[PDB]
Amino acid sequence: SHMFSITVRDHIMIAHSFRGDVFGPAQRLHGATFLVDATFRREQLDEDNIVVDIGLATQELGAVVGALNYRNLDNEPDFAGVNTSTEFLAKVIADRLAERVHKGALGEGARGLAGLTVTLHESHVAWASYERAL
Amino acid sequence: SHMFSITVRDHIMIAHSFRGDVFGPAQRLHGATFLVDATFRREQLDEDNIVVDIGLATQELGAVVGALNYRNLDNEPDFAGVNTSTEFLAKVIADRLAERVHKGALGEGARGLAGLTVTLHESHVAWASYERAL
Amino acid sequence: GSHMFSITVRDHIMIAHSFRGDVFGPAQRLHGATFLVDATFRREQLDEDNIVVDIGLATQELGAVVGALNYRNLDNEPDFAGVNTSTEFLAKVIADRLAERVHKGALGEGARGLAGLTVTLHESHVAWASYERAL
Amino acid sequence: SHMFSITVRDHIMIAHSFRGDVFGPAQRLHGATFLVDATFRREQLDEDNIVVDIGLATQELGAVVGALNYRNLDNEPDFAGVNTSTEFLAKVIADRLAERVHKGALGEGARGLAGLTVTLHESHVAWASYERAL
Amino acid sequence: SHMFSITVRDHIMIAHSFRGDVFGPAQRLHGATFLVDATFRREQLDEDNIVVDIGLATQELGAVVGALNYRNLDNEPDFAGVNTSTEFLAKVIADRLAERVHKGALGEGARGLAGLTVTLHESHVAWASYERAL
Amino acid sequence: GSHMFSITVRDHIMIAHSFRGDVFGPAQRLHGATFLVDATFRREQLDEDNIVVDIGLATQELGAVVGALNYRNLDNEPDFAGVNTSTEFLAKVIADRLAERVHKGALGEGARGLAGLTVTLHESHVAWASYERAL
Ligand SMILES: [Cl-]
Ligand SMILES: [Cl-]
Ligand SMILES: [Cl-]
Ligand code: NA
Ligand code: NA
Repeated sequence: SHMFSITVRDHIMIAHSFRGDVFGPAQRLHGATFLVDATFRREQLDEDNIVVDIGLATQELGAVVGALNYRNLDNEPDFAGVNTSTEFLAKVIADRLAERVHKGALGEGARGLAGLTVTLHESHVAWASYERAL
Repeated sequence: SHMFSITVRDHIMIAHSFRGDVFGPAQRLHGATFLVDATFRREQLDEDNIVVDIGLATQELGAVVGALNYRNLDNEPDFAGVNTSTEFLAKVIADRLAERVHKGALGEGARGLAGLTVTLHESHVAWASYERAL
Repeated sequence: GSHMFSITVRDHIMIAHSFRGDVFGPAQRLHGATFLVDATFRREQLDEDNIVVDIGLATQELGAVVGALNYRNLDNEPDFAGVNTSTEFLAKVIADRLAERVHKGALGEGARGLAGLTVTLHESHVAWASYERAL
Repeated sequence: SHMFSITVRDHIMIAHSFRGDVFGPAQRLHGATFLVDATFRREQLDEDNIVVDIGLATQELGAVVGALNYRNLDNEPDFAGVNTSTEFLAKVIADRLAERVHKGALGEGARGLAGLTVTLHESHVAWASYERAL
Repeated sequence: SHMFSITVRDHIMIAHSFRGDVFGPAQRLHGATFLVDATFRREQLDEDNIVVDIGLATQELGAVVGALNYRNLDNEPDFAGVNTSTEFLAKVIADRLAERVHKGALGEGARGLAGLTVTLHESHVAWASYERAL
Repeated sequence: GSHMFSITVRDHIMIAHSFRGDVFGPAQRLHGATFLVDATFRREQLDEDNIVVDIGLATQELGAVVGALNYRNLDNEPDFAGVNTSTEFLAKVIADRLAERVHKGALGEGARGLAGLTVTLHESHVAWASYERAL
């Protein structure tokens, strides 16, 4: 079998705290920079010979993460009572991107994408990902 | 199940332009430095306890991308009329590497490889890949 | 499948070794390497704390695994007697040892629900290797 | 004596060729991706406790490199007869940034900057820089 | 003349907000992961043929940034009413390391250092530094 | 104090060594490292080709310098007997050898106009050292 992909990178800077003794000092209100990498995959190149319009990909990724950027996530109703771990946020961003694909925001071609992955890098030594089908 | 891999990195520096409104300013003649990462995978290590002869892997990758380096791909006969997107080129390189694996250029042990992936990095914020079986 | 979560943590080791076989050229001489060691843990559903694995335990257990290898000439390590300690070989060694720790509960009871592990070793800016397995 | 700085990163993708036997295969029309890092330095923080309006910094870097991006520099009258080496282009961008600072485009406070450095990365294995006082 | 240096990297994860129009959305409480690189310089290697005891360098850097880690800096008494910009924090960390050097915490040999630079990376596209003599 | 141009090229080596002195802890044992080797050449004015230095000659000569060090146990080298081959020490070794080659004309006659060089060795993702000198 075979598969093509493209990945584009953005980033966000947020505040949050975690619930649970397991988190140790991360129970305190702190924050992070996450590099946000969105990978789009598909089995065959589209009629422009690409996986997805990078302009739309970067735009739409920007639209998704723009709603999270420069925020204290502990105050965000969408996340009330939920630990906003790096892996959780990877899924949040993946799902919001997936909805934009389904809505045609990445072009009619992007309806033929097979899946996507969102990877968040919280430091030089830790990163998390969420992969899903489309 | 399980899988071993190794990856080696080379790079090329090219010019190209794209055909299609989708591309915006990339319709203009421009260029790219592509970091080219070739990943070779197999289920069991060979008789030397490796995935592939790394010297032959770098040699053969060097030979493949050497045909593209320092060129304007718009004027390359192999790509006449075709958009040489990052993802398209990743397949071109992967298939050329596979051809060399099947001709024995990466050693007889390389015929045991399960597959390969080629990843091209266009910048610090965009990259593409193609995966295939061997 | 439908989806997969993962987290990766990075450590590093600095070792000496040499290889057997003419295929290796100058690497037949005793030399060394810095390996960046990335351990990736993957699972289908987040645990009750909303994470893939307790990061504190993941880094501790990865630290303990690679600490046994660090600052050593692997050519004189009994565990690797007669074997080429290639980057890809070492990735499996580290992966398998991490797995053993997962299976003894050392990364938390939740870690028993992990789907798999990948270990990637980076020997330089231009060569890296990996091993992927199920748990 | 002490010094503060901040650095912001952008990138361009261009085509060019070089004149002279010294350049070997780079005498052919090809191209490159340059990561462009602009460093602004000052001896004392301004009244907002910063080196420079980072927003204006990232915007102004964007403006400057925007005039170069997605172009064959061989066709740019500004560079007629001149080798557009990585080090030369670092100077071009530094000089254009300097003029923007003088004109007030990075804010009145940016005239208190001591100097700047522009670094262009043409690959994972080569980069060039130009440093100048303001 | 000539100069030796060594650099060690640590990181912290913090929350903060800024005061001032210039900051735009960064006036909201957010956060950052800062990669913290401490550079120690000297003219001649010490008796062990090094710039500084790297164990003590990392230990002392660890102690300095450990007092900042996992905190909302807006609520830290040390920074009350002050914008905790990347560049300002670089100086805070440099000065705290200098104090430790002068009390002998990096070894008696470290009293021979010429200077320090601390660089904080807020993302893949923005970083700041502060340089001082010892 | 007006301005300065520079170019940097990257190579790497993979070596074994040990350190002498209790200060070094486990690094007193024979181990190894991958050093990414960055050579920076600086000058005030571009040459007649509009460059800092012939990049082909810079990479060739850096490659020649590091090649003499590569895939070796540096503990065995007579020139380094009695000397801890720390990252910072090796940066100067490489810088001094590059300087010799500049001064012999091996990087082109233009390179005689260089103001200086810096060599930076990266031993891991979290430690690096440099040596800066005039030419
Ligand atoms: Cl939760
Ligand atoms: Cl096409
Ligand atoms: Cl302030
Ligand atoms: Na709390
Ligand atoms: Na579909």
